[PDB]
Amino acid sequence: SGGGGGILEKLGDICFSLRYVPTAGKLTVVILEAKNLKKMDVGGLSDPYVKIHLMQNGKRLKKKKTTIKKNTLNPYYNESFSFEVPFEQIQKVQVVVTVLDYDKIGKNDAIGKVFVGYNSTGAELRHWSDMLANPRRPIAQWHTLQVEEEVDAMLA
Ligand SMILES: [Sr+2]
Repeated sequence: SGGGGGILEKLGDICFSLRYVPTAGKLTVVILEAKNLKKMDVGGLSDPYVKIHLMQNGKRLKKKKTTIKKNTLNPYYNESFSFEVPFEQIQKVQVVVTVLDYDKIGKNDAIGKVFVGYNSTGAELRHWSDMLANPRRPIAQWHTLQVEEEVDAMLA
């Protein structure tokens, strides 16, 4: 019950898998695809890529990113990333997933973002809980993207 703050924001959706292996402390995130992304380019679509940050207590611990897809609002990635999070630490971290529009000049604008893990809610909490309940199993789920202003206020 709960969450859902991004639902009416019309930014798009992202699908990713989560897998956690407690003995090894291995957390794997596979960025699968995004859909219905907000159009960001004047007279165009978007050039989306995805950033994945591991966070704790407002601190960005590790940063990864996908390749850039050109001229699409429905990119497919299928790109895997892993983090080392020991089992005594896994309930205390966040994984933050941001979709951005690439441009060769200027700060790239976020389309929207979500996070799973500590302090997550709604479908975000559900995905994380499903990961934890099923050691070694990859669990794929869709998430609604939310405006950066709101998500960052929750992360800070
Ligand atoms: Sr662009």
